[PDB]
Amino acid sequence: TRQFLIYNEDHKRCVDAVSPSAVQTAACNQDAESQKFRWVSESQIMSVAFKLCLGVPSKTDWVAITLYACDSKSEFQKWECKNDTLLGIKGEDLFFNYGNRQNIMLYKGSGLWSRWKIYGTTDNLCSRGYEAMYTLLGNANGATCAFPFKFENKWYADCTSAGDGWLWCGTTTDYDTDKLFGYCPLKFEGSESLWNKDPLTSVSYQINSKSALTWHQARKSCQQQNAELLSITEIHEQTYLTGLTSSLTSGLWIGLNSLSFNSGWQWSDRSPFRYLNWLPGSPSKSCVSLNPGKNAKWENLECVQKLGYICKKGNTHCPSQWWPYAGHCYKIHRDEKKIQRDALTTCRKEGGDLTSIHTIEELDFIISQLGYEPNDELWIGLNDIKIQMYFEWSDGTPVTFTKWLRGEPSHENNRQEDCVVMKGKDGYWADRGCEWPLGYICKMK
Repeated sequence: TRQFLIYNEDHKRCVDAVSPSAVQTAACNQDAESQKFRWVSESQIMSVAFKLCLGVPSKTDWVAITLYACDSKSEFQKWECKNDTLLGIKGEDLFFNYGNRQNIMLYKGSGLWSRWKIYGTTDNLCSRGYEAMYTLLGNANGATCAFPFKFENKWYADCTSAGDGWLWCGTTTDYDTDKLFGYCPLKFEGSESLWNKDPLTSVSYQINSKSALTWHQARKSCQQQNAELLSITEIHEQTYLTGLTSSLTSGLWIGLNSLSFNSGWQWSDRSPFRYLNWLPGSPSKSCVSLNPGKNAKWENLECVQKLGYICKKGNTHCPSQWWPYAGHCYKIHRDEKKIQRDALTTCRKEGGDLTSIHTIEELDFIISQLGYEPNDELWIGLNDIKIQMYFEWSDGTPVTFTKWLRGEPSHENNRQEDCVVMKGKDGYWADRGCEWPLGYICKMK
């Protein structure tokens, strides 16, 4: 809910807008539209009944707070929460005050008459707060809703079904002039028809090809829909997404990025990066685009490019020299360096396997308790021997966690099979060819 009632505990009364020149108080009534308010920017509180913003004529003491036409550049319409429930103008020690019983006033006192809460709760007004709502479909290419907006010479404060029940908004204040609109990312009858569902996995995908947002704007649009940018974690998922996007050509943002400075490629939804499908030549630009014109393969671009995007909604005894953690025994070998398959065999001769890693806590145990050194480079069990570009663990356990080094995974089109190693001060992983003599990390039950 975006609409709240401004409440003062001490008087047990609520702000009520009577006219554009009168903002009084009255007995609280949630069924009275004149008492409902809403944020429309980082700093502006707007009346729902009148579609006018609360403001002041000057930043001076004891002036009347009345309703002004909303202006995102007006210093006199910007409100911020101070201390806790203190509400005051931006940049001054002047406060939203209950006023003399003989209209709401801007006053210098910070007493109980200047502390306001959202009716029905115990949180300040800034708790609801304004979040930009990126639009879906429409002609505005995913631009943000503009509140308030004018449609057929009426003012609208929230998303409307005015003019099937689909909720929409104008992305500029005068929709009657600019004719720019989009649909709101809210639940309504028919909202789920914006999502395409994979019958097999029950995961829903939303393809927003008409839009043109930056990578970060795209990430916000999915997250405000209780989703996240597309992560492609398995061969079936890529196959389905190739089918959905066969009839498209323009690039679409997906969640694969390398924006974290100490680590490499990762999905924004923290899914494991175990399936690769780069376009020939990539990765040569820290954000990844899916190119539906080239069979839905991936290429990395500058994160400020304006593209479409895809959202995704859904999901106690150890031998000698072996050390325990979480019901398993681990050991690092450095004596005789072996290639990956010879190391795989030696772990199995010893009763275990090349190590799998499923949680970050398990990764931390290896780099700090097993004698691991920062200059090391050790085999682990992740590999794509069977299917190129699809990493699996040699012990058959699921890949639920990946921590790639900066600049990793590297060059997969330079070789025919990829084994991965553990190297660096953080124990992050890097893939490489398998015919290299190296140390290795074994793990057993």
